[PDB]
Amino acid sequence: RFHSFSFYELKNVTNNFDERPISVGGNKMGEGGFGVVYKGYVNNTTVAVKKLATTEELKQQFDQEIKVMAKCQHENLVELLGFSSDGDDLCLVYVYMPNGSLLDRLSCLDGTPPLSWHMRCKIAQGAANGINFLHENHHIHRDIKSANILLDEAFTAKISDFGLARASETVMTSRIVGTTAYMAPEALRGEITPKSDIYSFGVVLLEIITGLPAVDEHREPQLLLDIKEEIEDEEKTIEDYIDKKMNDADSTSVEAMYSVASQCLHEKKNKRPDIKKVQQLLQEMTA
Ligand SMILES: CC(C)N1CCC(c2cc(NC(=O)c3cnn4cccnc34)n(-c3ccc(C4CC4)cc3F)n2)CC1
Repeated sequence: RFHSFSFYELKNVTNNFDERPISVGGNKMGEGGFGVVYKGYVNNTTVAVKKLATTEELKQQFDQEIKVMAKCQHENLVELLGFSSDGDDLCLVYVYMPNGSLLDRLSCLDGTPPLSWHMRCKIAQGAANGINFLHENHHIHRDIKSANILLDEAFTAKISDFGLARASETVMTSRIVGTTAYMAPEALRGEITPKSDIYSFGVVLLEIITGLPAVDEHREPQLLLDIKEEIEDEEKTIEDYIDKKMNDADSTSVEAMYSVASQCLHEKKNKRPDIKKVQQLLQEMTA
């Protein structure tokens, strides 16, 4: 590999790390991946500059991201162009993702139009191809969530944030990391397994179908994953949950996606399907 950018070049392209949103004329794009993501124009290309943002742990999150990215190059993974360590903050430089994150697009943040079911199927498929790639290369993401699934100019799914990623090639840890609302029961307990990434992708699929965030304090249920139980203990059905902000979603394909999410969300890690099966089931859904 990557370019080694100076902290000062990245200051100039990001207009001295402007915390102002894009709408007002600033450079801040969003925060939530152990830092703030800014917009910039480096080497004649539009870039995304992640300014990180224990201090020891955060430096290891930086070093792992570059480590994973160096080995891992796929069309469903975000492309890291370079980095900065020389200055007062740790910066990561990526190819700009014009359609931001899946989370933001499912909530229509900034007035973007709702994603069609057709686009939603392509995103689900692409994200599974990116997880498959990581799993085939003995990497466990540890933080699969819609905020970490980025979208390009063609709405191609691009997995990002490999700062918490772990190589294999079942282990345990004292430092439990990830997003609570997406995490597998064993992962919340300290277990490091690719089966936990499958569970997290199951929550993502429920966000795709429903357009609902994994967690909402002002909602019943507060956690999206509880809906699997509401549907099973026939209080409600999947149709009562389908995102109303779509006009092309047929029940057959939606039920087919829920079937995959349901299988992914099995509480027994050993009973969950592997990524290649998830990928296979998602391909059969379209075609
Ligand atoms: C059409 C308009 C309304 N769009 C234009 C695109 C804009 C946008 C662009 C980006 N982000 C990127 O372009 C991006 C590229 N690689 N990368 C790796 C990690 C994180 N972010 C990125 N984010 C973005 C910024 C922060 C995060 C972090 C999870 C918070 C995720 C993101 F996708 N938001 C959002 C507004």
